[PDB]
Amino acid sequence: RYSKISDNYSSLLQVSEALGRAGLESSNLIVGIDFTKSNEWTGAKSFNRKSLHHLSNTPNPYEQAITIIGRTLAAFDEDNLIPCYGFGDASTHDQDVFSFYPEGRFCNGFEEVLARYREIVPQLKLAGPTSFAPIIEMAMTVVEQSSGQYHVLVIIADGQVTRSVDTEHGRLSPQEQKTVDAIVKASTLPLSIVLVGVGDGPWDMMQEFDDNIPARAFDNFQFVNFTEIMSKNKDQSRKETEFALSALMAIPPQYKATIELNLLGVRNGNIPQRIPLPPPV
Ligand SMILES: [Mg+2]
Ligand code: NA
Repeated sequence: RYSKISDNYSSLLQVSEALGRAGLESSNLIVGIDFTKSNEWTGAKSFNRKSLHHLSNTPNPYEQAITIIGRTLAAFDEDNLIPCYGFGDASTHDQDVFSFYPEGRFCNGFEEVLARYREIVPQLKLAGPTSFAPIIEMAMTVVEQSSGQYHVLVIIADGQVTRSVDTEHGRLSPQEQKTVDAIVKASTLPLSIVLVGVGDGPWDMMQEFDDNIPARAFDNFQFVNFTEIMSKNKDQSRKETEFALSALMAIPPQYKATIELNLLGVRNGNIPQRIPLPPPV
């Protein structure tokens, strides 16, 4: 499906213009980066046995994903300010996020996101386990504080939410329970959630994850497998557009939904204010 579309897009500019014609207007970007220790070994097949956070003169999957999503959504960003958070390191585990800059200062453009990412990475202690509840809750807080302006949260992660040891008897882990609850609660806000999977995974349980999310007023969640798309044997510029479209083509209908539901521009009033920890640097 997305492959059939992207075959006719030669640049990210074309993808951006398409999102514009599909109804996307002023749109804000929030980025959450997975800093769990698993990043050390999930690059086995996908990244030459290097850490997914390994820095060099070639961008790692995080930098690549940021660049592609950043370039595509930049035209819709009126203030060009991108709240950025890390999670899954030793300072946050599955309980918190930390802001890329002290006092929660937003990054100025995706270029600064990239630069500041490279500054922070070598000073982190990677940990775990994996939950997306703190980063989704942080996004909720930002949306509410902005008085209900539309946001797209892009989570870039190298694993699914941590499962229960007793998952085979139908039990959810706290990480799963709180993450699913956050996804549902987020649908009461003008917020779209995109989970970008990098590394080896496994990612084969995501469609079933998606299928089991409880009923929401609109479908506010998308998973996209960066690795699978960028591993294809086809043109590089064409892999980029396919990724951008796969990650973002559902955003304009979601945006339209936040308008039809009258979520846009209003404060919900039931959003706990999550505080981001300082960057542990
Ligand atoms: Mg991980
Ligand atoms: Na913005």
